[PDB]
Amino acid sequence: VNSFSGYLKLTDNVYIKNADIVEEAKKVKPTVVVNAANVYLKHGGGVAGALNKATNNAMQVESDDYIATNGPLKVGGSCVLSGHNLAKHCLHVVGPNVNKGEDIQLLKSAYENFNQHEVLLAPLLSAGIFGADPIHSLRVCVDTVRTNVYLAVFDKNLYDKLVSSFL
Ligand SMILES: C[C@@H](O)[C@H](CO)Nc1ncnc2[nH]ccc12
Ligand SMILES: [Cl-]
Repeated sequence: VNSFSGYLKLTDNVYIKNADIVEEAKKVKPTVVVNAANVYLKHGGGVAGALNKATNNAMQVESDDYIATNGPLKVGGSCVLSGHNLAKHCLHVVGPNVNKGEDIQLLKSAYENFNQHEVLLAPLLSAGIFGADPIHSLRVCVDTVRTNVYLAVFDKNLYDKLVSSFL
């Protein structure tokens, strides 16, 4: 039993809700919140910009030190950093950005990072401003993640579309 509330159950381990991931994280304070990161951990817009803003830019400061030490992530890769005031940990995961020409096949690799954590709050990877089809992202999530994932979909219209089309 966990403290996530109001989610629709899609499969044994995948759940979905129309919600602002920032407000969800502030309420639940999960062990792991997933950020829709880029390889430079530059949290400018979309989920990343919103999460970072909610940390008063502390996420960006921590991320800049991470990059200065380790260099960029790989597309499909991840790193674990602090969750600041939002969660215990933030799993920064880089899905392919279609608006950059990156290989959508890497979306499965991106979701594989979730399997290293028993429970996560997360967005749909490569959706939104990353330019991939969210219906496809949800399908890859369900077919790749085996741990317990609570998906927050900001757009109510898209949420209704994802549920009604879910196979
Ligand atoms: C891009 C997809 O992940 C989804 C599409 O609606 N975007 C979001 N989902 C949840 N919380 C969010 N906070 C800011 C953006 C956002
Ligand atoms: Cl977005």
